[PDB]
Amino acid sequence: FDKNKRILKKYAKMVSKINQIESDLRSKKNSELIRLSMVLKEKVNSFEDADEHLFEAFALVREAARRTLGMRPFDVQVMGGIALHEGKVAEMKTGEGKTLAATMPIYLNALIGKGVHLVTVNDYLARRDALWMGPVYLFLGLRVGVINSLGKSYEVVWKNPDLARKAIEENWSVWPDGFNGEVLKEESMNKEAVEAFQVELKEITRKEAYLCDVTYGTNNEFGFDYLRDNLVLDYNDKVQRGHFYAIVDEADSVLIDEARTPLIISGPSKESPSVYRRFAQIAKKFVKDKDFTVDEKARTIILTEEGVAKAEKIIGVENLYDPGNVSLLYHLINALKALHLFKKDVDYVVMNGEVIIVDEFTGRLLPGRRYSGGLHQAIEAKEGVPIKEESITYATITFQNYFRMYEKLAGMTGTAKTEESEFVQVYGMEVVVIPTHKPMIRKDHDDLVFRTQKEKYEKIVEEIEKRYKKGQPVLVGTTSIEKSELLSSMLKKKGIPHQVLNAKYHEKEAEIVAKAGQKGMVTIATNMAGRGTDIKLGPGVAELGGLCIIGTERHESRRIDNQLRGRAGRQGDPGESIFFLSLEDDLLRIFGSEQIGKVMNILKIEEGQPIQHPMLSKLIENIQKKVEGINFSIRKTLMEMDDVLDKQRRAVYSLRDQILLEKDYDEYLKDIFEDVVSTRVEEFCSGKNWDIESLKNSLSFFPAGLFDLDEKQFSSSEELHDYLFNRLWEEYQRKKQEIGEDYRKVIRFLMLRIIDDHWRRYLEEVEHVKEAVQLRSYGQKDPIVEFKKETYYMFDEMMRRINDTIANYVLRV
Ligand SMILES: Nc1ncnc2c1ncn2[C@@H]1O[C@H](COP(=O)(O)OP(=O)(O)O)[C@@H](O)[C@H]1O
Ligand SMILES: [Mg+2]
Repeated sequence: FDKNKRILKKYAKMVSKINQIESDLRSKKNSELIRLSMVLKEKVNSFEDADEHLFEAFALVREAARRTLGMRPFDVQVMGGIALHEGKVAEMKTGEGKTLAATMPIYLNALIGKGVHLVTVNDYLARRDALWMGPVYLFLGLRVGVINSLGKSYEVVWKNPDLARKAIEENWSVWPDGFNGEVLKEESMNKEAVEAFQVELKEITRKEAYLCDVTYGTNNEFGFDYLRDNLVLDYNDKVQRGHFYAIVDEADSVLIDEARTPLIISGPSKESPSVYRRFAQIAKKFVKDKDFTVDEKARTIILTEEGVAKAEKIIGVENLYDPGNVSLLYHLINALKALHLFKKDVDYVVMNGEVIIVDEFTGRLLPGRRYSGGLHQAIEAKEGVPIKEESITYATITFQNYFRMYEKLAGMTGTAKTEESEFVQVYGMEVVVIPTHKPMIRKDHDDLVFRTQKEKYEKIVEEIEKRYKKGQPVLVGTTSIEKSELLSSMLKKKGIPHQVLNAKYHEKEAEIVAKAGQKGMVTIATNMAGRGTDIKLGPGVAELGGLCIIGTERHESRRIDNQLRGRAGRQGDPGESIFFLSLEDDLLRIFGSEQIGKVMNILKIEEGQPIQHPMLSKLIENIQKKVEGINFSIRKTLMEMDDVLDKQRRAVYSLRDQILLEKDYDEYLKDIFEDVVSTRVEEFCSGKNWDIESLKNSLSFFPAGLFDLDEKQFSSSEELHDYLFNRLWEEYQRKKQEIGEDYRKVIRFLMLRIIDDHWRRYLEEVEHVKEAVQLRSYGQKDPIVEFKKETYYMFDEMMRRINDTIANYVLRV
């Protein structure tokens, strides 16, 4: 059946019922309305409870909006609101009222007391939307938070707290009593009340911005907060309170487009080359097999008791294995290993002062990149010259995997339907195409395809001239600054005044509004500049045919084109739209230039002119649609792999969180201590095996001696396990005794260190394998199976190394 019809049919009924309420509430006094919000706040405490009072809630919001901003939400805006509350992507054409529309569901689900996240694309839109919708929220007793870069969090407050109360106390409104239109007039609204409900920004802390009933921010910042939140050493330095309900504004932009590059926290090379080189020779003095042992089984180097001492005396620090000197320790291992374990031409080469190697000879030209963990820098230090800046990665996550954390996800755009597949396969969200408020009368012309770019751009500038002379305003869309700068040359060599836009949003939206709509105004916008800022038509301009959209080229995704296009018709406004193409454009270059090119020659054309026909326009659509196909498939494979990683990341973070919150590590240590002994017992001394020389060889990292193994009188493997563990756990207790109660903290710190360390090194390593599988999977274990299985082995090793590193640190300190 038709989902969009059934769903919509239901919404209609609902919106209808919300209308009957209005007559009950429009009569109420400002204090009565606030009292109702209070009753609702205590009545609505879960999702079940939210749908119960959704009628009352949505209606109340409407009124507060009619009295607070002068805007009375349209039926459609109430429709979209519901589609948000239901965890779907409400497709509402641009200039429809999404901002306001979102206010109703936001308010409703915000009464649960777990917070509500509104994500946009940038700072402006985050800050702007807040201040713009703030009064309504404040009026109903909600605290509105806002999160921007760099270290910026604010709280929308009344501009004149005293003045707002007069307006509530007394029954002030912006919308005069008795007006019964769908739209108030800027000319006729009680300025006494507009000025009363003015809102401004108040600098607050990050943590607090989230403790607000709702939180407005950028997709970037919400995610960054989460990653940072997993770099803490105190569960109290977190600035988030879980992930409850998030409405993603500009869904297609955040959840698909901005979402293809994974969110990263990159830093700079911590240590200096001076120290590497200083360790490059500190490492030439450690006598192999005395101060340490290498068992590249392969492949690690592990010190002995003579080596910990040399270094300690040498460095010289009281304790090598202590919380402060781990950097030192760590540095020593890289330098000690580099030349004692990578040799020379096995398989790296120093040619031209650059080290490069292997890869089993496909060939050694992996330049390709440097080794993980700062080992590479250690090699150059060894070879003589010279060390290069490295960039460490502390945390990563993709947007898909992030917004997936939220209990209820929701989004809204004017461009969602064409990509329903994606919202459903990635975020599990349906698209509900909300009808427009007023009829949509914008004339979308068939595309103009030219032979050559020169001809494309030359005939584009004729259009600008031709429409400018007429008085009709023009918004020209480009895809690079390069292309925007070029147009600007052309335009001014024929003396045509105009505005160019790219990326400083607070300012650009400022003119985008006055500029596109106002008579005889030309504006060039790069990459959807002035996004989200509504363009109102100027006086006399509607008769001219309204704003005229020019696409300098079609994008690889019809979405992006419909984003520029939707900018013109508006609320049944008149507007025009045309896309220029050339057989040399990338999209065309990618597909059908020649198939088109020939039809061009065959027909009476081409004169230096363009070919235009519905069937061609339609052809471009299919071709452009097919180019999206191949992308999404490609992209989805990457996604699957990203997910495979994400699952590990969760386990780690979830653990990190527990370590953060555990005051007693008695049980956790037992789990580590046992896994330390169990694995070494089950492989060396079990089934057909009873090799001990090798057992204590593997456990040699610990301080000799818990090494009282040579008095061997083991009857069975269970005795050995239980025993090995004993001397381990006894030591732990013997050590709980002296450090006293400051020990829980010391451990905690060490655990986080080790786990972060290994996590960051793991990720670096994993990347190589990601690419390894990607390129070499052909032809072809579904790349995921290779990756899932290979990534597994690696993670399993990481857990082993973490345990040994943890078990070993708590005992030596
Ligand atoms: N309910 C309403 N009543 C009157 N005007 C509205 C209403 N909703 C939106 N507008 C007008 O539309 C413009 C805002 O559109 P916007 O909410 O930014 O669209 P979208 O959210 O689809 O991008 C504003 O200039 C505002 O004057
Ligand atoms: Mg918007």
